[PDB]
Amino acid sequence: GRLIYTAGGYFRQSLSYLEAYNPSDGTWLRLADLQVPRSGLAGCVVGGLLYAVGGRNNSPDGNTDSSALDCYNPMTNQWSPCAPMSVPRNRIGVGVIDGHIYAVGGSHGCIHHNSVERYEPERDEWHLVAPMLTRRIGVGVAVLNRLLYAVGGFDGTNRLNSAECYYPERNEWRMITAMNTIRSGAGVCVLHNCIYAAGGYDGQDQLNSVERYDVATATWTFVAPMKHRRSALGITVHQGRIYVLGGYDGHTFLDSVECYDPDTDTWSEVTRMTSGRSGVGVAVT
Ligand SMILES: CC(=O)N1CCC[C@H]1C(=O)N[C@@H]1COC(=O)c2cccc(-c3cccc4nonc34)c2CSC[C@H](C(=O)N(C)C)NC1=O
Ligand SMILES: [Cl-]
Repeated sequence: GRLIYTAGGYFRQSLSYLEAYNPSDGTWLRLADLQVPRSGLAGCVVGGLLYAVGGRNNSPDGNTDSSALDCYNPMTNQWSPCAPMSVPRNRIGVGVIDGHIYAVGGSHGCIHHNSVERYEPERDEWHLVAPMLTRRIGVGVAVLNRLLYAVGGFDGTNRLNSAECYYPERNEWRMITAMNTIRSGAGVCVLHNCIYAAGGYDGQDQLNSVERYDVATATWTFVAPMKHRRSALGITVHQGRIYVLGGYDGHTFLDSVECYDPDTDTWSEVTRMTSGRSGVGVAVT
């Protein structure tokens, strides 16, 4: 029994929602709210615990970038604060290698980070690792072959189609083949040994196109596009399928949840979130 969790997001302001979707029966669970609202955060799971990393709290009274790391226990329905990151990281990308959380890029006011840091739950400590070759906010992150890939994003001046790879044993970054499309705020995940980059923003329009990276051929190829154009979407993999949750299409905050079946190369709307939102953190446990 595994659930798709969605934490935070944005609709008029940053949200505290923590909701879980059960793909087997189509039900939505309303769980304990985040202590501090956040959009542009990322979610991940380590040892059956859900983590909400970074983001920013946008309120009609003012905005605050977050360096926070919070931990949710599904068995207790409780959030617990963890050690914060060295810097606030809004529009962050996160990846897990060997139970260690990597917080990648993101922004803090006028600063677009290339810095990357790693959290060890067993010690409750963050330590900086080698920074990326490019500053990246709205970066998609995927873990494949025990390497951490940072895909697309925005460097402060340009929207990116470039992507790079981190080798944890060597503590170094290398540029890989660039995507066909410039994407900032895309959903990046790994399914069947491929990295998928779905949606995002190319500097002019929100995208519905989806491309996947094959490591053996080192090429990015387009697969079937989503029904809705979306940036700042949440993304996850559950039982061999890709799930995209919410986002922003340029005017509307989507409640649509689409599901990609790699066998048929088709997307279908499987459910709707309880309300439309963008910039959510998503994870499965
Ligand atoms: C104009 C503007 O940016 N806004 C003014 C008030 C604050 C702020 C505001 O509305 N943000 C909320 C939240 O959204 C996210 O959390 C969020 C999270 C993760 C990634 C991204 C993202 C998408 C596309 C390219 C990106 N390159 O880097 N990150 C990218 C976003 C922003 S989606 C764009 C939409 C917007 O511009 N509106 C006007 C509503 N923004 C949002 O939905
Ligand atoms: Cl924002």
